[PDB]
Amino acid sequence: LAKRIIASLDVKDGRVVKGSNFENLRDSGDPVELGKFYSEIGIDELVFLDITASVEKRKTMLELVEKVAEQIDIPFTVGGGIHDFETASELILRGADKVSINTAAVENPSLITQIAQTFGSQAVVVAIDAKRVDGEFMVFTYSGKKNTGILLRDWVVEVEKRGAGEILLTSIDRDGTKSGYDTEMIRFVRPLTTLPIIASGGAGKMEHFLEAFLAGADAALAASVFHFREIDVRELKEYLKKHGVNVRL
Repeated sequence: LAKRIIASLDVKDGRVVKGSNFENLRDSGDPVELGKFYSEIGIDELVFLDITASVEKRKTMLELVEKVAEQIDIPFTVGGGIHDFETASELILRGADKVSINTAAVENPSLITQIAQTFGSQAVVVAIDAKRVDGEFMVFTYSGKKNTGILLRDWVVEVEKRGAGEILLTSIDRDGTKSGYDTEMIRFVRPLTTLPIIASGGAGKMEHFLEAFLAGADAALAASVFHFREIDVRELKEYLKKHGVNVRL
């Protein structure tokens, strides 16, 4: 089973939030240059998550996609506040391979199908943010602010039924902690769907990626371990290949 290593870049007003530690770059806070670097050193795909204001957001994301497409050959996903078909369509047409939708998909699950009918299921990444609440995995929207009362188990099944192509599964319980991927959550979701699962949140060291792939993740997404150079992408891939993980070398 082929596995993917994906870098996540949080972006705002066209800048990498909290930048990176790559002194070899002209602008270590330029997401286009940083993304290009990652593609040259072995990252398999990129994910850009935009948290721009709201007034310049739409134009800022379309500019990002245009500049990224000029410079990067590997697939990339854009997400963050994509609320309808026309917004998703413009971003894909401007150059993005995939869009990530979360809040708007929960509030209008037909949006999944709408984008998929024009761009294919493979262009639709449904980002699911989940957290343990009173012993159940619950789905959260609005960057973790709202417990929807929807069970992770039910939403995963519905997401596939609606025609999504991939699930970007973020554990709120682990995101940012460097303590490891939420392998219990990944293993909970794995038998419920045939879709590729991108594991997200908690990456701290190379062994965490092995654990995530054993749990059934098809891809492992991380941000700070890469930006702050705590894990080298090539060393990570050689480590994973050494222990039987089918990564692309």
